[PDB]
Amino acid sequence: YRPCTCTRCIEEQRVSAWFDERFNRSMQPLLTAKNAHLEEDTYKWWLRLQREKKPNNLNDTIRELFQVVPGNVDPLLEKRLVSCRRCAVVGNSGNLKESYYGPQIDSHDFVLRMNKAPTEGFEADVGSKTTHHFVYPESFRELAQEVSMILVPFKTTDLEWVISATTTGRISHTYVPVPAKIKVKKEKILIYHPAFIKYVFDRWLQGHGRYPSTGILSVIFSLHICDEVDLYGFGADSKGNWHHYWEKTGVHDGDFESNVTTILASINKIRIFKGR
Ligand SMILES: [Cl-]
Repeated sequence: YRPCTCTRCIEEQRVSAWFDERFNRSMQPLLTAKNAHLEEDTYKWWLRLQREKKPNNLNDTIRELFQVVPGNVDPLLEKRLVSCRRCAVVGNSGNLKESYYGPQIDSHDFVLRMNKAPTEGFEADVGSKTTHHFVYPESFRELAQEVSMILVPFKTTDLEWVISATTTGRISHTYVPVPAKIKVKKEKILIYHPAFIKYVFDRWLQGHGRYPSTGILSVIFSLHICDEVDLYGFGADSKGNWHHYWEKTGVHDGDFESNVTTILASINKIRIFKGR
Protein backbone atom coordinates (compact mmCIF):
# COMPACT_ATOMS: atom_id res chain seq x y z
CA TYR A 1 0.00 0.00 0.00
CA ARG A 2 1.15 3.58 -0.82
CA PRO A 3 -0.68 6.93 -0.61
CA CYS A 4 -1.13 8.42 -4.07
CA THR A 5 -0.24 11.83 -5.49
CA CYS A 6 -3.59 12.56 -7.18
CA THR A 7 -5.91 15.26 -5.87
CA ARG A 8 -7.64 12.47 -3.97
CA CYS A 9 -6.80 8.77 -3.46
CA ILE A 10 -9.34 5.95 -3.68
CA GLU A 11 -7.59 4.06 -0.84
CA GLU A 12 -7.84 6.98 1.56
CA GLN A 13 -9.57 5.81 4.78
CA ARG A 14 -11.95 7.71 7.08
CA VAL A 15 -13.59 9.70 4.28
CA SER A 16 -16.60 7.31 4.24
CA ALA A 17 -17.32 4.47 6.69
CA TRP A 18 -19.62 3.03 3.97
CA PHE A 19 -16.52 2.87 1.71
CA ASP A 20 -14.17 1.58 4.46
CA GLU A 21 -16.53 -1.30 5.31
CA ARG A 22 -16.56 -2.51 1.69
CA PHE A 23 -13.09 -1.89 0.30
CA ASN A 24 -10.66 -4.66 1.17
CA ARG A 25 -7.03 -3.73 0.50
CA SER A 26 -5.86 -7.38 0.66
CA MET A 27 -7.94 -8.42 -2.39
CA GLN A 28 -6.03 -9.53 -5.50
CA PRO A 29 -8.11 -8.83 -8.63
CA LEU A 30 -6.05 -11.02 -10.99
CA LEU A 31 -5.32 -14.75 -10.99
CA THR A 32 -1.73 -15.94 -10.52
CA ALA A 33 -0.18 -19.37 -9.94
CA LYS A 34 0.51 -18.35 -6.33
CA ASN A 35 -3.01 -17.04 -5.59
CA ALA A 36 -5.12 -19.60 -7.48
CA HIS A 37 -6.33 -21.93 -4.69
CA LEU A 38 -9.98 -21.14 -3.93
CA GLU A 39 -11.47 -21.78 -0.52
CA GLU A 40 -14.20 -24.41 -0.68
CA ASP A 41 -17.17 -22.07 -0.20
CA THR A 42 -15.82 -19.62 -2.79
CA TYR A 43 -15.36 -22.42 -5.32
CA LYS A 44 -18.86 -23.85 -4.69
CA TRP A 45 -20.42 -20.41 -5.07
CA TRP A 46 -18.59 -19.80 -8.32
CA LEU A 47 -19.63 -23.17 -9.74
CA ARG A 48 -23.28 -22.29 -9.01
CA LEU A 49 -23.29 -19.19 -11.26
CA GLN A 50 -23.77 -21.09 -14.52
CA ARG A 51 -23.86 -24.67 -13.20
CA GLU A 52 -21.75 -26.59 -15.70
CA LYS A 53 -22.86 -30.19 -15.48
CA LYS A 54 -19.44 -31.63 -14.58
CA PRO A 55 -16.55 -29.17 -14.77
CA ASN A 56 -12.99 -30.36 -15.27
CA ASN A 57 -10.78 -30.16 -12.18
CA LEU A 58 -10.00 -26.51 -11.50
CA ASN A 59 -6.37 -27.07 -10.38
CA ASP A 60 -5.72 -29.05 -13.60
CA THR A 61 -7.34 -26.31 -15.72
CA ILE A 62 -5.35 -23.54 -14.07
CA ARG A 63 -2.09 -25.46 -14.31
CA GLU A 64 -2.76 -25.78 -18.02
CA LEU A 65 -3.87 -22.11 -18.31
CA PHE A 66 -0.51 -20.86 -16.86
CA GLN A 67 1.48 -22.93 -19.31
CA VAL A 68 -0.23 -20.69 -21.89
CA VAL A 69 -0.78 -17.22 -20.37
CA PRO A 70 1.46 -15.49 -17.81
CA GLY A 71 1.15 -16.98 -14.31
CA ASN A 72 3.17 -14.38 -12.35
CA VAL A 73 1.48 -11.07 -13.17
CA ASP A 74 1.49 -8.35 -10.54
CA PRO A 75 -2.07 -8.53 -9.22
CA LEU A 76 -2.28 -4.71 -9.18
CA LEU A 77 -0.58 -4.34 -12.61
CA GLU A 78 2.48 -2.50 -11.17
CA LYS A 79 0.49 0.24 -9.41
CA ARG A 80 3.54 0.42 -7.10
CA LEU A 81 5.72 1.86 -9.86
CA VAL A 82 3.60 5.01 -10.20
CA SER A 83 2.35 7.60 -7.72
CA CYS A 84 -0.97 8.51 -9.36
CA ARG A 85 -2.77 6.16 -11.75
CA ARG A 86 -5.72 7.83 -13.47
CA CYS A 87 -8.27 5.46 -15.09
CA ALA A 88 -11.24 5.91 -17.40
CA VAL A 89 -13.78 3.08 -17.28
CA VAL A 90 -15.93 3.26 -20.36
CA GLY A 91 -19.23 1.34 -20.45
CA ASN A 92 -21.54 0.69 -23.40
CA SER A 93 -24.40 3.19 -22.96
CA GLY A 94 -25.91 5.19 -25.76
CA ASN A 95 -25.51 8.17 -23.48
CA LEU A 96 -22.00 8.34 -25.01
CA LYS A 97 -23.49 9.43 -28.37
CA GLU A 98 -22.51 13.03 -29.18
CA SER A 99 -21.00 13.35 -25.69
CA TYR A 100 -17.62 14.40 -27.17
CA TYR A 101 -15.80 12.70 -24.28
CA GLY A 102 -13.10 11.06 -26.42
CA PRO A 103 -10.18 13.46 -25.78
CA GLN A 104 -10.74 13.48 -22.03
CA ILE A 105 -11.08 9.68 -21.98
CA ASP A 106 -7.79 9.28 -23.89
CA SER A 107 -6.05 11.65 -21.45
CA HIS A 108 -6.12 8.87 -18.76
CA ASP A 109 -3.15 6.54 -18.03
CA PHE A 110 -5.40 3.43 -18.31
CA VAL A 111 -8.63 3.12 -20.28
CA LEU A 112 -10.82 0.13 -19.54
CA ARG A 113 -13.52 -1.15 -21.92
CA MET A 114 -15.85 -4.18 -22.07
CA ASN A 115 -17.81 -6.69 -24.18
CA LYS A 116 -17.93 -6.13 -27.98
CA ALA A 117 -17.78 -2.29 -27.69
CA PRO A 118 -15.90 -0.70 -30.63
CA THR A 119 -13.85 2.41 -30.61
CA GLU A 120 -13.41 2.58 -34.40
CA GLY A 121 -15.64 5.34 -35.89
CA PHE A 122 -16.70 6.42 -32.39
CA GLU A 123 -13.44 7.99 -31.19
CA ALA A 124 -14.74 11.54 -30.81
CA ASP A 125 -17.22 10.24 -28.22
CA VAL A 126 -15.59 7.17 -26.63
CA GLY A 127 -11.84 7.81 -27.22
CA SER A 128 -9.29 5.88 -29.35
CA LYS A 129 -7.23 4.52 -26.46
CA THR A 130 -7.62 1.13 -24.79
CA THR A 131 -5.19 -0.32 -22.23
CA HIS A 132 -7.38 -3.12 -20.84
CA HIS A 133 -10.56 -4.79 -22.16
CA PHE A 134 -12.91 -7.13 -20.24
CA VAL A 135 -14.29 -10.13 -22.15
CA TYR A 136 -15.81 -13.60 -21.77
CA PRO A 137 -16.31 -16.35 -24.44
CA GLU A 138 -19.88 -15.28 -25.26
CA SER A 139 -18.91 -11.57 -25.36
CA PHE A 140 -15.57 -11.09 -27.16
CA ARG A 141 -14.30 -9.09 -30.13
CA GLU A 142 -10.73 -9.12 -31.47
CA LEU A 143 -8.59 -6.58 -29.67
CA ALA A 144 -5.84 -4.24 -30.84
CA GLN A 145 -2.29 -5.65 -30.27
CA GLU A 146 -1.39 -3.31 -27.39
CA VAL A 147 -4.55 -4.12 -25.37
CA SER A 148 -4.47 -6.38 -22.30
CA MET A 149 -7.42 -8.81 -22.54
CA ILE A 150 -9.04 -9.41 -19.14
CA LEU A 151 -11.00 -12.71 -19.26
CA VAL A 152 -13.82 -12.68 -16.75
CA PRO A 153 -14.51 -16.35 -16.04
CA PHE A 154 -18.02 -17.29 -14.93
CA LYS A 155 -17.48 -21.05 -15.26
CA THR A 156 -14.60 -23.54 -15.66
CA THR A 157 -15.21 -23.77 -19.43
CA ASP A 158 -14.32 -20.05 -19.75
CA LEU A 159 -10.80 -20.90 -18.63
CA GLU A 160 -10.69 -23.91 -20.98
CA TRP A 161 -11.85 -21.57 -23.75
CA VAL A 162 -8.82 -19.25 -23.32
CA ILE A 163 -6.47 -22.24 -23.59
CA SER A 164 -8.31 -23.63 -26.66
CA ALA A 165 -8.83 -20.36 -28.52
CA THR A 166 -5.11 -19.47 -28.34
CA THR A 167 -4.01 -23.02 -29.33
CA THR A 168 -6.10 -25.91 -30.79
CA GLY A 169 -9.40 -24.15 -31.47
CA ARG A 170 -11.38 -27.18 -30.27
CA ILE A 171 -14.02 -25.31 -28.21
CA SER A 172 -16.54 -23.75 -30.57
CA HIS A 173 -19.59 -23.59 -28.29
CA THR A 174 -20.52 -23.15 -24.67
CA TYR A 175 -24.37 -22.76 -24.42
CA VAL A 176 -24.13 -20.64 -27.62
CA PRO A 177 -21.46 -20.45 -30.46
CA VAL A 178 -18.19 -18.82 -29.34
CA PRO A 179 -15.04 -17.95 -31.36
CA ALA A 180 -12.99 -21.14 -31.88
CA LYS A 181 -9.80 -18.98 -32.22
CA ILE A 182 -8.79 -15.48 -31.15
CA LYS A 183 -5.78 -13.36 -32.24
CA VAL A 184 -4.85 -11.89 -28.85
CA LYS A 185 -1.23 -12.73 -27.97
CA LYS A 186 -0.87 -15.05 -25.03
CA GLU A 187 1.36 -12.62 -23.16
CA LYS A 188 -1.40 -9.95 -23.20
CA ILE A 189 -3.93 -12.14 -21.39
CA LEU A 190 -5.04 -11.47 -17.77
CA ILE A 191 -7.60 -13.50 -15.79
CA TYR A 192 -10.08 -11.79 -13.45
CA HIS A 193 -9.84 -13.69 -10.10
CA PRO A 194 -13.00 -15.75 -9.32
CA ALA A 195 -12.48 -14.84 -5.63
CA PHE A 196 -12.55 -11.13 -6.67
CA ILE A 197 -15.86 -11.79 -8.43
CA LYS A 198 -17.27 -13.14 -5.14
CA TYR A 199 -15.85 -10.14 -3.21
CA VAL A 200 -17.63 -7.76 -5.58
CA PHE A 201 -20.85 -9.81 -5.18
CA ASP A 202 -20.68 -10.14 -1.38
CA ARG A 203 -19.19 -6.81 -0.27
CA TRP A 204 -20.18 -4.40 -3.02
CA LEU A 205 -23.52 -5.81 -4.28
CA GLN A 206 -24.38 -7.22 -0.85
CA GLY A 207 -25.61 -10.32 -2.67
CA HIS A 208 -28.13 -8.53 -4.88
CA GLY A 209 -28.81 -10.65 -7.96
CA ARG A 210 -27.41 -13.96 -9.16
CA TYR A 211 -24.00 -12.50 -9.94
CA PRO A 212 -22.26 -9.22 -10.81
CA SER A 213 -22.47 -7.61 -14.27
CA THR A 214 -19.39 -6.89 -16.30
CA GLY A 215 -20.10 -3.21 -15.62
CA ILE A 216 -19.82 -3.40 -11.83
CA LEU A 217 -16.97 -5.97 -12.07
CA SER A 218 -15.00 -3.46 -14.14
CA VAL A 219 -15.60 -0.58 -11.69
CA ILE A 220 -14.57 -2.39 -8.53
CA PHE A 221 -11.53 -3.84 -10.36
CA SER A 222 -10.57 -0.24 -11.20
CA LEU A 223 -10.92 0.95 -7.56
CA HIS A 224 -8.14 -1.55 -6.69
CA ILE A 225 -5.90 -1.02 -9.73
CA CYS A 226 -6.22 2.78 -9.92
CA ASP A 227 -5.86 5.86 -7.72
CA GLU A 228 -8.44 7.93 -9.58
CA VAL A 229 -11.46 6.59 -11.53
CA ASP A 230 -13.69 8.42 -14.03
CA LEU A 231 -16.77 6.58 -15.34
CA TYR A 232 -18.17 7.12 -18.88
CA GLY A 233 -21.03 5.30 -20.60
CA PHE A 234 -22.78 3.95 -17.50
CA GLY A 235 -26.56 3.97 -17.05
CA ALA A 236 -29.39 5.07 -19.31
CA ASP A 237 -29.45 8.12 -21.53
CA SER A 238 -31.40 11.27 -20.76
CA LYS A 239 -34.52 9.79 -22.32
CA GLY A 240 -34.34 6.71 -20.07
CA ASN A 241 -33.21 4.39 -22.87
CA TRP A 242 -30.80 1.45 -22.50
CA HIS A 243 -29.21 1.12 -25.95
CA HIS A 244 -25.54 0.61 -26.82
CA TYR A 245 -23.68 3.54 -28.34
CA TRP A 246 -22.69 1.62 -31.51
CA GLU A 247 -25.91 -0.23 -32.51
CA LYS A 248 -34.96 -7.43 -15.88
CA THR A 249 -34.66 -11.24 -15.17
CA GLY A 250 -32.88 -11.11 -11.79
CA VAL A 251 -29.46 -12.33 -12.93
CA HIS A 252 -28.02 -8.80 -12.45
CA ASP A 253 -29.42 -6.04 -10.23
CA GLY A 254 -28.82 -3.03 -12.51
CA ASP A 255 -30.69 -0.74 -10.11
CA PHE A 256 -28.52 -1.74 -7.16
CA GLU A 257 -25.37 -1.61 -9.29
CA SER A 258 -26.25 1.89 -10.41
CA ASN A 259 -26.88 2.82 -6.77
CA VAL A 260 -23.35 1.70 -5.85
CA THR A 261 -21.75 3.89 -8.51
CA THR A 262 -23.99 6.77 -7.45
CA ILE A 263 -22.85 6.48 -3.83
CA LEU A 264 -19.23 6.17 -4.93
CA ALA A 265 -19.59 9.44 -6.84
CA SER A 266 -21.28 11.16 -3.90
CA ILE A 267 -18.21 10.48 -1.77
CA ASN A 268 -15.73 11.57 -4.51
CA LYS A 269 -14.32 8.03 -4.83
CA ILE A 270 -15.10 8.19 -8.58
CA ARG A 271 -16.47 10.90 -10.91
CA ILE A 272 -19.35 10.01 -13.23
CA PHE A 273 -19.72 11.51 -16.67
CA LYS A 274 -23.42 11.12 -17.53
CA GLY A 275 -23.26 11.99 -21.25
CA ARG A 276 -26.40 12.80 -23.27
CL1 LIG B 1 -3.91 -17.53 -1.55
